[PDB]
Amino acid sequence: PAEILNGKEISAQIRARLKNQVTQLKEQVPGFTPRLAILQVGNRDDSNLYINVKLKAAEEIGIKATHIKLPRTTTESEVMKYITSLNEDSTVHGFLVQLPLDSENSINTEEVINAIAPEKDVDGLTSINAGRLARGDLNDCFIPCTPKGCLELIKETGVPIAGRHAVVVGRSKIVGAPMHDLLLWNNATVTTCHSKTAHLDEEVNKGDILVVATGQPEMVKGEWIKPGAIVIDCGINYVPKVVGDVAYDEAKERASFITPVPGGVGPMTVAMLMQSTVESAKRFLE
Amino acid sequence: PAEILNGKEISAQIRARLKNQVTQLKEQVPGFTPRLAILQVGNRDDSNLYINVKLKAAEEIGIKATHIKLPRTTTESEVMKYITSLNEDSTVHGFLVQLPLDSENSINTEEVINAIAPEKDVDGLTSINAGRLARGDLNDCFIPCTPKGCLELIKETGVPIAGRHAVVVGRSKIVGAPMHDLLLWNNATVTTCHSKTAHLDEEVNKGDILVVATGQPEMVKGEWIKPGAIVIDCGINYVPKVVGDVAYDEAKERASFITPVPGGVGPMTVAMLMQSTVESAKRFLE
Ligand SMILES: NC(=O)c1ccc[n+]([C@@H]2O[C@H](COP(=O)([O-])OP(=O)(O)OC[C@H]3O[C@@H](n4cnc5c(N)ncnc54)[C@H](OP(=O)(O)O)[C@@H]3O)[C@@H](O)[C@H]2O)c1
Ligand SMILES: NC(=O)c1ccc[n+]([C@@H]2O[C@H](COP(=O)([O-])OP(=O)(O)OC[C@H]3O[C@@H](n4cnc5c(N)ncnc54)[C@H](OP(=O)(O)O)[C@@H]3O)[C@@H](O)[C@H]2O)c1
Ligand SMILES: Nc1nc(N)c(NC(=O)Nc2ccc(C(=O)N[C@@H](CCc3nnn[nH]3)C(=O)O)cc2)c(=O)[nH]1
Ligand SMILES: Nc1nc(N)c(NC(=O)Nc2ccc(C(=O)N[C@@H](CCc3nnn[nH]3)C(=O)O)cc2)c(=O)[nH]1
Repeated sequence: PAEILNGKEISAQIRARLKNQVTQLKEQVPGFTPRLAILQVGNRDDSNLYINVKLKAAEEIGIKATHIKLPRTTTESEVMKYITSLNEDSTVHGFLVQLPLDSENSINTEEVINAIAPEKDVDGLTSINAGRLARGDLNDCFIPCTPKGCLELIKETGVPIAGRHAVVVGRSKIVGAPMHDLLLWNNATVTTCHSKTAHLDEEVNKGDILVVATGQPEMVKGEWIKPGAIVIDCGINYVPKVVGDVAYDEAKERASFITPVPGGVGPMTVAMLMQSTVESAKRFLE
Repeated sequence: PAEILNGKEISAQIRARLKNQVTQLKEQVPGFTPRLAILQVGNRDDSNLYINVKLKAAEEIGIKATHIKLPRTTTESEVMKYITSLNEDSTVHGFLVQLPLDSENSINTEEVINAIAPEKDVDGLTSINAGRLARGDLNDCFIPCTPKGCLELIKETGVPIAGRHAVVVGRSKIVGAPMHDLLLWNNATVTTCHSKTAHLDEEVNKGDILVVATGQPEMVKGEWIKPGAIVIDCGINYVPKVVGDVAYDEAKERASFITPVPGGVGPMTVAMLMQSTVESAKRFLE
């Protein structure tokens, strides 16, 4: 059986570090506090939960997080006006738009996200930030929070990444595609799979490192895992309880390290958002 | 043995269609013509060679191509002046900076590259354009010219890309990394290899599609190629004569299709730049 990677516990460590960092930065600079804005469109249930988990994490740490909930009937132009105000508000060190936008109207997500000024783009979702990470300019961009969390879980095994074959299953903007970029510039040999991949099972079996972000509940079977592999499960799936994208019970039999769901990637996602907001708060001072 | 993908003959088809496309624009909109500008730093022999190749092709087509050559001793502040002038020059539709800069002063390539207006970045080197491509927003960006030209070559086989396993060897900003993105959003399963990649012979042996962009003369041996593979060699290596990054003889015995070196990717890169130039000039009329 595989050692469980304890995200709920690993993240506690990070949030305690960040809180101390924020208190130092308030003693060192009086009246100053990191400020975060989360913009939501519509009223999705799951967006409400993740937004509010982020609100909690910002409160435990010392970050000032504001939440703006727009109606499902809002227009693209209305959303831009908010982005516009946030860009120029020199007190806001970072904001994000929780995705997907739940509007009855037709709104260009890419247009909205790309209007975020890259210095405040703590979610790493602008083309600008994505283009730097996609070309290995890793020390001047914000890296998407879920991939940041995943790398950290990988490093906690002690297993060096360089030279290992990583499989990433999923190519989403927020997770799968930046996760491939992060592993590549960490000198893994990376294979990216998706819904047109044939013989997925055999591709998954080459993975020394395996990151699954498909949103298909327990679709990746344990037999597919390479014996001794590091498995990272980004799935959060609500079924008849919460399951990940990997059939956890059989995968823990062949993995050497595995992430449970819940309590794995998800808390680490939240923590890395907090880290990026402290970083952009610092970068403002300097 | 393998059909040869003839870069000479294929690039000549596209240039002529570009040419007649230009001629009809000039009849439709009297006086107008597409203008390209190439900026060079230093006096590298090879960059002189390739820039002149682009000048000749633009001449055949009806693209007015200016070449500006700055000395090795120029400062980053000097290059910045010229880039800003090209950005602001309304009769220039696209311009590129031939890489790598050749300078005694240590000049920040990424600072220089990213000042180019993205609407004129016909080489697809701005971070804005790298991130649109890396995330699948393929309708608003200039794809880099060499990957464009491998993609055109692979399409000449008539064998669909979706579903096949593609192995990209190399992760450079100009070829390797953007080739992965192109193949990925044409729905291949893509493995990207580099120098910390172990057992390259075996990662290669997975390629239904194999693109090699190492600059390591004939380092991919023919014996590693999967039988029936489509082989694309981006190499140009001067040795005891020009050779590619693949062992051509043995590889030809196993591939279904293969690019000769020279006469393969090289003329396709030039033709793609001209196609990108004509497209940015079209977008300017409107
Ligand atoms: N976004 C959120 O709010 C959120 C929150 C918590 C957890 N997550 C988790 O994060 C992960 C991904 O984020 P997302 O929801 O933004 O992604 P998404 O848009 O739902 O895309 C899922 C990815 O998985 C691929 N996929 C679907 N079925 C597949 C199959 N049978 N075989 C292989 N690949 C398949 C899709 O491939 P194609 O590209 O070919 O369609 C796609 O690239 C999921 O595990 C999800 O549960 C997301
Ligand atoms: N750039 C030009 O003007 C030009 C002109 C003519 C032809 N070309 C050809 O086009 C390609 C372009 O290369 P570039 O100059 O753009 O980039 P580059 O800086 O030469 O990088 C070459 C890439 O190949 C990888 N590589 C090197 N040795 C390797 C090995 N033994 N095993 C696996 N991977 C290895 C390197 O991996 P790391 O990232 O780990 O180093 C790197 O990513 C080359 O094939 C070159 O001959 C380029
Ligand atoms: N812009 C933008 N848009 C997005 N959609 C995202 N993604 C995102 O926010 N993901 C996300 C995933 C997990 C969790 C979390 O807290 N997981 C806990 C408890 C789960 C649980 N479920 N039921 N009870 N508990 C656990 O997995 O352990 C929080 C947020 C983004 O990052 N940026
Ligand atoms: N910004 C920027 N910077 C860059 N460095 C590049 N790269 C680039 O331009 N590469 C390049 C390589 C080959 C050729 C070509 O024409 N090849 C012919 C003849 C070659 C030959 N002639 N004599 N010996 N070999 C052939 O190989 O058949 C054309 C362009 C870029 O695209 N953009």
